[PDB]
Amino acid sequence: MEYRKIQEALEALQKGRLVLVIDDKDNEGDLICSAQAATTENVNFMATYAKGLICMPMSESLANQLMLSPMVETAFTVSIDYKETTTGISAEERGLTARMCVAEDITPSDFRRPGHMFPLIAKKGGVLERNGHTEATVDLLKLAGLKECGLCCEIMNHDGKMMRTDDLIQFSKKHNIPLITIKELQEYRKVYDQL
Amino acid sequence: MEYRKIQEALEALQKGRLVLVIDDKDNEGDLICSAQAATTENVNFMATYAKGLICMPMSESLANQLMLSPMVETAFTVSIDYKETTTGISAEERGLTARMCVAEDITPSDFRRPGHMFPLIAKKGGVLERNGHTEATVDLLKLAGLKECGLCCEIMNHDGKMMRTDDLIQFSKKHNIPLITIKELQEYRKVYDQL
Repeated sequence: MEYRKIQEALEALQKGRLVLVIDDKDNEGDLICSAQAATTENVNFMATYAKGLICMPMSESLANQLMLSPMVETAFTVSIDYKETTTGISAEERGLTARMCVAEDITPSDFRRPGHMFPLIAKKGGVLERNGHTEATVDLLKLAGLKECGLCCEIMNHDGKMMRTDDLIQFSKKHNIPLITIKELQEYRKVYDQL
Repeated sequence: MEYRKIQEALEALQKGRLVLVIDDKDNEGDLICSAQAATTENVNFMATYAKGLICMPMSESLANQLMLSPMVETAFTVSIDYKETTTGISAEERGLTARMCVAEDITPSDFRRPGHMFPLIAKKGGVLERNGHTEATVDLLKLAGLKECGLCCEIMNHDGKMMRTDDLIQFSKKHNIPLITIKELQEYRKVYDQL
């Protein structure tokens, strides 16, 4: 609970794996991972076991590097497919679109717009500004030391409604992904990483 | 094959059920259904067994009724969530966003933009213009007599790559959804429903 399995989200993110970020009681749980570790098998795992919309929380700075506009004049930009993908729709090609976003120097026109991966721009003060799943993704990758770009997909339960708190802890102990709630990483950034 | 289980796609669409439209050999298979019959259980079935991006092929006329703009200045408009949904993300609330698109007289500002359902505008000559899964959805609902708005979601195979032709016929005989290929409904509209 508040102390302190933040370290263990961190280390799962830096090893290329998934973290379950639970919106900290309303409530909603999202899988996340770094865009660096958006493998085919991490994207197919969202897409088979979470089943919401797979999106990509990213810093404004990366969004501006990619020249990504807000879709209209949750901070969704226009969508994107890396230009070597063909349909852009499989877990494998969504994964390569994600990983090509954190490529060391890539240019806006290596992505087609619209496409199949959905960047979401995080508020600059992260969860101490807006206590969204976009900003909890970005703030874990930034405290892991990773590029501020990730994936995040909401978990639905079996019948197509959002999976609730005990479903979620059960799923986390079943697939062995580390669990974190947004309220916890807020307390953590109040004391160890303030505004 | 070319003759003639078009009738059986039709009748599955008019009974509220799903049709598997196979891109007619390159190749890609999409579940579809009418927006009239976008129930929670039809959207969760895409979202658990097809797993691509669930989108909504629609006629330009409906898109203009909704005042939907092309997302940048596959014909994706800005996305949408019907305004009574809260997160808009569950199968149930994606389903109600879909069904509220075919409501008898609904107004653009009953949808938030951006959101979680993705209209795709069909070419006016349908698959005899552009031989997409957008235009095969629209043309089946229009030959079923239904409003020209549907859902359509690409099927991925178990490992996150697009499910190929014999996977698809196997899946169709396993869940008992009627199968149609785009080449077949082209021949059908050349002879029974030309431009």
